[PDB]
Amino acid sequence: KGEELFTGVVPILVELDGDVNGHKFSVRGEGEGDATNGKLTLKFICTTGKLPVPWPTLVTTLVLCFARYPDHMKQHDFFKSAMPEGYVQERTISFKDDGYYKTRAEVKFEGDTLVNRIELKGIDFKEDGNILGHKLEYNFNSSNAYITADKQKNGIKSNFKIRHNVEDGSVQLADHYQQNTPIGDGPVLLPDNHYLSTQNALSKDPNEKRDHMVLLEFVTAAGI
Repeated sequence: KGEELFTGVVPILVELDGDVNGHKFSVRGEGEGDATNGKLTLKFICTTGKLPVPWPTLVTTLVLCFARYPDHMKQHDFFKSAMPEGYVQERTISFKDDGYYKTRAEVKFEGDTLVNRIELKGIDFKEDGNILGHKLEYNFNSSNAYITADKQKNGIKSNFKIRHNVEDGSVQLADHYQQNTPIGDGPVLLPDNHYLSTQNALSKDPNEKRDHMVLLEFVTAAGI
């Protein structure tokens, strides 16, 4: 019955509180998702002035319930099945030759709004490296991530890689480890192995003086 909450377009609220090497910050984002088409459009603002890390490093942390699951895979959509009570999403993101993020989020409906509320801690970063030194290009690469059931925890897990282009032509690796567990006691769908394919486009608002990110995302589930 959770899948029936996602017909049409659903408003989204994202709130992130972060601390990276003691540099604290907050992000607020709002937008909407169209699960039928797997389409997300959001705009994010740093509410604490200047974001101390590059915007592309926060894309994955900043709502997989909006993935388009094909009809023959609808029995493998854990994310919608956990709604409206929601799920916890936890990650470790390790930046090669630099520090790492630890994130804990709750994704659930609050009224008619799908909310993603996140806490982030970043540790062991180089003050002069690619992240705290703001040396990453303002763009994003397409990505694929394998999803497997975590039958004991009644949830799912995923390990996948993100590649961030660096201003010197090199590529900054961000290795993601993910696990999701339902918040509620109700039954949920545990999936067979599959993958989620994501396409991203970042842009800026021409008349926006705040530090911000405009994001368009397509997410699609696929079989092998």
